[PDB]
Amino acid sequence: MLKLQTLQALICIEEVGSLRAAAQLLHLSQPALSAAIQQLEDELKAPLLVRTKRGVSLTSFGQAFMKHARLIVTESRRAQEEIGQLRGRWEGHITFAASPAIALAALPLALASFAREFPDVTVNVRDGMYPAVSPQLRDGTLDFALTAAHKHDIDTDLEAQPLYVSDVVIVGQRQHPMANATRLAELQECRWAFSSAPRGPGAIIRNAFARYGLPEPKLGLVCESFLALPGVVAHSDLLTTMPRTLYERNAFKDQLCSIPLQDALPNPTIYVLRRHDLPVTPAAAGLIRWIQHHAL
Amino acid sequence: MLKLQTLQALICIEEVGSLRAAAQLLHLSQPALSAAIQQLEDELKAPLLVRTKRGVSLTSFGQAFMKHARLIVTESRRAQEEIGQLRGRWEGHITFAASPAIALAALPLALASFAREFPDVTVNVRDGMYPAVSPQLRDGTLDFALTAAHKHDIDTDLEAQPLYVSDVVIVGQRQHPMANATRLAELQECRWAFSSAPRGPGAIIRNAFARYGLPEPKLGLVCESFLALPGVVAHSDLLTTMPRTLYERNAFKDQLCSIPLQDALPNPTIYVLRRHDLPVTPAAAGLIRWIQHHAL
Amino acid sequence: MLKLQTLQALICIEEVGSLRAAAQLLHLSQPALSAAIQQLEDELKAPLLVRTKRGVSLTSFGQAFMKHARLIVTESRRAQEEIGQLRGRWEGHITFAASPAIALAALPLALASFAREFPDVTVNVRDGMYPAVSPQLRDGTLDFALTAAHKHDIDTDLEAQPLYVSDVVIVGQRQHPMANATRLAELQECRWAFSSAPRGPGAIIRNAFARYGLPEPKLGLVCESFLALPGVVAHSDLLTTMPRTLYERNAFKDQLCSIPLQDALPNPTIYVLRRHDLPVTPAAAGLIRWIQHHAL
Amino acid sequence: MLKLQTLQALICIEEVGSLRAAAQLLHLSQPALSAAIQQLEDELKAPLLVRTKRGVSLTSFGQAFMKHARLIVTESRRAQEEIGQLRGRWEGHITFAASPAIALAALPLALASFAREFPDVTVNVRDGMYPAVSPQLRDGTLDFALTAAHKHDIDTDLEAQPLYVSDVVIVGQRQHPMANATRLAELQECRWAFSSAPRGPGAIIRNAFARYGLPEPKLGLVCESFLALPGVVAHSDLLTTMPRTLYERNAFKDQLCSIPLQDALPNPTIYVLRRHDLPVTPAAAGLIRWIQHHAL
Repeated sequence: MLKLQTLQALICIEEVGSLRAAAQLLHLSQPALSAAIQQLEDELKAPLLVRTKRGVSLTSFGQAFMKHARLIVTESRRAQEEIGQLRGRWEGHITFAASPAIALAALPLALASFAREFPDVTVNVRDGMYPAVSPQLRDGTLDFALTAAHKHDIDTDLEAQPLYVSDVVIVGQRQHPMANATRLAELQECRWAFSSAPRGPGAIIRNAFARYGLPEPKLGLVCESFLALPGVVAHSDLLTTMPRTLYERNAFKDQLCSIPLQDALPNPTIYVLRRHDLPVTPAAAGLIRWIQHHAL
Repeated sequence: MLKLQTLQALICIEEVGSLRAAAQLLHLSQPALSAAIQQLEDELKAPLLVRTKRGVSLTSFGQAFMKHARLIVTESRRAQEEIGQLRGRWEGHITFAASPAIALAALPLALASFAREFPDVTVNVRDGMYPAVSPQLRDGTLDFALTAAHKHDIDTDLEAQPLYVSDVVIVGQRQHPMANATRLAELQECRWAFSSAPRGPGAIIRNAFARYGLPEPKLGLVCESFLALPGVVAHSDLLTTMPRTLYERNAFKDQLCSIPLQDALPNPTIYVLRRHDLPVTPAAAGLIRWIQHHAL
Repeated sequence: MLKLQTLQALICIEEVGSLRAAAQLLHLSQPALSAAIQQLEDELKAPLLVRTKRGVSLTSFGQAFMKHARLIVTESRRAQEEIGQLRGRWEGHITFAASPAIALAALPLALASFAREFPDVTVNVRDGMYPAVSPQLRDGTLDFALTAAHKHDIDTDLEAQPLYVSDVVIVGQRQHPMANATRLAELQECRWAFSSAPRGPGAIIRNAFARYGLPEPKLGLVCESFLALPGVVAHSDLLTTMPRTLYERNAFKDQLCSIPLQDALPNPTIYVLRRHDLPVTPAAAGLIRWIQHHAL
Repeated sequence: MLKLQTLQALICIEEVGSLRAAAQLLHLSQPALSAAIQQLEDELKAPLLVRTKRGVSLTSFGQAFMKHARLIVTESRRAQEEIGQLRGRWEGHITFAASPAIALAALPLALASFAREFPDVTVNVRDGMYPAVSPQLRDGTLDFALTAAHKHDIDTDLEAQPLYVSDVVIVGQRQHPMANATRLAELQECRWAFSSAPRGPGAIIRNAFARYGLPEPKLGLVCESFLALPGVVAHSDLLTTMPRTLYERNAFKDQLCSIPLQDALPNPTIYVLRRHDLPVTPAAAGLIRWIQHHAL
């Protein structure tokens, strides 16, 4: 039978890549760690680790086991944190990912509100997009993701609650040749910075060109970073699509202009995504409430 | 106690309404299970159970906790199932390479013994020599190789475990003019069938000629096939070198004579070679044990 | 010479029946080609050509030799075709990662200059930090990364070339109570947004607190997103550390003030990182040159 | 334009894995070799080599180029050798592969006869089977292969001249339970050592079971080595198929018995296989003649 402390030890080993390095972190004897790991291996009757030049690495069995180890350990921690919260001890951890429209508008206000109500909960926020986030939702390392997705696509073990309907605009430098264009067809020969989307880089402009009877848009470059995107566009003749929120809130506003198109563009829905069968901690539910409040 | 036993018991308690009945059903000590649940309640700082006239029920805390307990119990079973599935597939194939001395004496007896012990393993055996086998050992297409090598020349990527100290014999046709020779110098003008060796065709006789202060041996032909070698020699005036096992076990024994020089030839060490980083199946371990048993 | 010119000429001679006509057709010097064929015949110790009233024909030796000449000429063309095909595909994509200080100041000007010089290269740029980028650098999915690192900590597998010596600034909202602080000790009780760094979230401020003899800094939240960071800080009382470039170039400049301590903070070195064993395309080399040009 | 000496240098570099090690062999300055290689790379505008810990390795471009380099170099050598032979200077190299029936019966007599007629030609013989031999026929490193094949299957750029029609027998240990069987159906439950065949291991017994209306034969093990096969069978209850020539000529004859089946088994045709467009050297043609003579 598995022992929880050993699972945690294995996760630590994986994080740092050495038995000696892990033992230091866990305040344990360099052989004592091995005893525990060997116990888990002896019983599973499968090797979890292999000695490498750089320390240890997970075997195939170890890699497969890790997703289960992580969910077990993180669920055990969430169980404890939830119980504390139900007694009004508002301490625990919430780890979540957010998309650009949320991160730039709703999130600063929501985190401030959440922190006033639950001052002792530790929140970890990162960038993230569906489907990249899915494995971290499944192994319990990410508690939820606030991301665009297509309703029908989403894997069956995930739950998706609608959060915000975003607005897509097409943006170029202020003095762009096509700055005064009003129809998507007028942009056919332009070069594009393909920005990130659930269906892959450039999916929104590709699908818009498609529906309007146009050929494939000309790829200028792929820019997966929304942080870099506005500056890249500002200093070139590349066009891009971005959430209107990003168009309004970036460092290069004075150098950028949205194209005043009279062809309609899509409005991607942003969802709160989670692994459905995991019980939401009271603290996480509270943060989600504040995010919803500010996303309207 | 083990937390998973306690959690499984708690699930059973919810179902049957009695700690004592759940202990009996699960074959756990009643006082042990009682103490284990108490210890858990102390750690959680809340009771999971409340006594009724009926037996016991979950508290509000216990109902919250049980959602996590069920996830954890299910996850442990899923982990064990997945590992069982992966281990089951692992615990069915071996592919390896073997040199002639191993292939002719050790392997046949070893394979028969092995197959009695591991009736469900498919073995794939081929000829192989180092360093030819190296890229195949490294890419993982060959699990191990049983071959001569020079300790100091073996790739750092590879583990090497000694298996057999072999003999090299010089062989010619039964009536060879030099059949009675005592010294290597007496053969210095003979023509040679250069046979396969770790350092290249004819390396053994070339290196022996060199150490004994002789010129390069005269090349008659290169015969990399040990299958072909005894017959080629039986029907020519060429001398060759071969493992003593091949000399003892070939189809042309009546037509060949070794030349027992008083000048010593090397005794190549046959090793078990494989990638050190790569985990070894029980069956592969068992086969190597059987090969070792029959290589003495 | 050139033997391939001579062989191509010999092929032509067989076709047109004249050394002189073949030289004219191929734009070779007639006396040069004559001398080259003579030299070849001397090396081969046989004539390739015999004179006729018509012009020349191949000898028996020339007919044998020509079978090889045709194979060699065809093989050289096949080699050139294959290399052309492989080179053509290469002379076309770059994928790399960049840290915020690079992404915001150097990259936009560098990409514009690069694209003028290398109009047919597709560039794929993403956010990335060391050591996160390491497994992607090593498996070859990322060509290079432009990121902060500590010289002594970089994987032996990687080459590291200094690019920019960056500044770290402590930042809070415009009206922060500690905006006028002079010493790090004055901030020891503030709450921090732990930002991303090579040694982990908040490593810079944790290590600064440690060196200045202070306790651990108080964790307010972890914000791994540099896109989100300036706004999160603008709408809270948290302090953070960020590259000076990000402080100068973000959407919340009017709402933020750096705190210019008299206690020095580190100046992280931004490196070009990549696998040392792995060949670099001309375009990748050119892009790195442009990035270097704009990173001073 | 390519230079022949440099191709040879590159092949040598590939053989030994170091610039320094190659330079020694070619009697050249350690930088002089680099000059020549760099010349080839500079012009191809593609890197052929990469510095590794163990020396140099071929790039993707280098690996692709090698097959062409080898054909060019070996064809240039065959061109020269042929011209010498056409002048009655019978000097050169022949490298070829042979199957077990040929190697054990025809080959010892043919090589002896060939050596009497052409004493100064260097012959290199190895094991080999179609289709494994095909790439070595195509790149000119193997001059011909004497191997079973199915007429209709053979790749169009290869030539196949019939050499011998072999006989397949089914063999077991002398006291095998089924030693006295006369019908293939009686063997249905036996376990088989799958021996090598053009269509893959065990193809002959699988195809015989199929045609006789039987289920798949039971795989006992795969033994790709005809050298090992007879001993493996002799010391187990495995049945196998082998050429009758091998049944008659192996080290374990007294311990083996052919099963006296009255169901007909196939008779595989052994061919001389070559790359058709390569001109056969006079010396190779002479060896092929002697092999044909003894294979009747």
